[PDB]
Amino acid sequence: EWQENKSWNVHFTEHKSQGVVVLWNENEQQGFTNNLKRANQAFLPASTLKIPNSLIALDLGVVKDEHQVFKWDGQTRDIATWNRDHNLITAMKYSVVPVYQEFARQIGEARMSKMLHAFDYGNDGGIRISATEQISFLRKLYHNKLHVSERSQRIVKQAMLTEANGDYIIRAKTGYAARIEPKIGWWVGWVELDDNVWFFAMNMDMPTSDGLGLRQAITKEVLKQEKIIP
Amino acid sequence: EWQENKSWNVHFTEHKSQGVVVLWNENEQQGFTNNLKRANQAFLPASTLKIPNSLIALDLGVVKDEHQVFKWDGQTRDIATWNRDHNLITAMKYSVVPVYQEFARQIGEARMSKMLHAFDYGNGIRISATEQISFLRKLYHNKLHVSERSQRIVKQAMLTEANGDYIIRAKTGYAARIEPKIGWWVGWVELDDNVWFFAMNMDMPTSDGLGLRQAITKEVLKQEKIIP
Ligand SMILES: *C(=O)[C@@H](NC(=O)/C(=N\OC(C)(C)C(=O)O)c1csc(N)n1)[C@@H]1NC(C(=O)O)=C(C[n+]2ccccc2)CS1
Ligand SMILES: [Cl-]
Repeated sequence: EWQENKSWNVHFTEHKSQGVVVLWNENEQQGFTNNLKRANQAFLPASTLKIPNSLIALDLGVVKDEHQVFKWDGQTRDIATWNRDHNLITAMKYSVVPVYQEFARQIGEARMSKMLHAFDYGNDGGIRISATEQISFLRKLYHNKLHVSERSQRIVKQAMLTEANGDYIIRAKTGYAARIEPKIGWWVGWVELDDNVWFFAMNMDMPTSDGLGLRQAITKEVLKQEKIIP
Repeated sequence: EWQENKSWNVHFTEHKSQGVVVLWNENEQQGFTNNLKRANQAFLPASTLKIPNSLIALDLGVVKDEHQVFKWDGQTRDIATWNRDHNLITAMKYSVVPVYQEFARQIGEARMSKMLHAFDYGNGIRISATEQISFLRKLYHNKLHVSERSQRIVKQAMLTEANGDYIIRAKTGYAARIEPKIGWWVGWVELDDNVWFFAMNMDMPTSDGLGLRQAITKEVLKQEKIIP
């Protein structure tokens, strides 16, 4: 069901990196990857977990809507985009750790773990997901099949909006797990075409911060190779 | 409250076109046009009516959701992108008039008018560029008399363009039957901490000029520090 495409490995080596790319054809329901064992290999979700978190914040009423403002606490941090007020949409955009940590605290770990367990997500982070596992969660979200309000899922799906043009829409989330060796960077989401939807999940070795861009770059070189995007 | 930046006219003349652009700064509650007269002049809404039409079709349940397929009837119409199955999102993107006609037949002229009159839309049905903004501002704010789900899903279906700088939600109109033949573009642009509603119409002497609807608008957004 998951075909392997060695020919994708050149994109990682051309950028002198290692990683995995997992595609899912929704109409056909075939998976495609450059490496299965790493595809099914589980890592920390670092910020790709702000997706299910936002669902729980919303569905439990920690977040009224995407317009509600979460003021700055006044503490200058070392990411300047973090030193401002935010709503769920901007907080997702700049991955504002301080904001989502104030969700995790108004919500409690007990509900978190049980709620994330209902999502069938994993198993401070707290859990471990593989790219393949990351795509099965994404498809549930796409189809409003998680057991929370459709309002929650539609709001999160709006906040995942990364890029849209006359040819496709991308809804995704970046991550970077950089507390445990290996440090590894995530990009999971999907690309919406006129008559099909391609899910993807990629992760790769990220010892620096300087290669984060390759997360999207290497993924987009695959989607061109497969003629998915022009 | 409504101001005239006449300097925008160079953008119409530069393509030897004539039209109006109407911008509404949301945070500042102040609006801008290149032509006070033509801004408030009423025109057929032609394809910009698909926004309220979609609202009504969703909120009465004729369309279950943005995924539901409306199969192509089989008539090879002139416009190629119509000749295929669509859903609410692709129907809106390609302005698929026959898909929406089946909506109408389903809903009835009666419920369609009543609702459209609960949206405070038109005045044979006409709407000015400034009037489009008032309606859009109520959709953006989820304040029209239809469910919230309805208004969200339509706002998803209007998505046109998005990057890390801005998001644009809009609908085009092309009207020819009576004169003049005019083009529409109405929508808003979602900034980090503001939103900018816009409604433009213009003279569409030829069909070729269709892309000048977005082009002339963006030159005004670009000229206004709204987009880069
Ligand atoms: C909405 O604007 C739709 N307009 C029409 O279908 C046409 N006229 O609408 C009239 C009758 C004027 C009205 O008052 O409603 C029409 C069909 S053919 C023609 N010369 N005028 C569709 N809107 C759009 C658009 O905004 O661009 C179209 C996209 N398009 C146009 C030409 C070629 C390919 C694609 C189709 S019409
Ligand atoms: Cl959206």
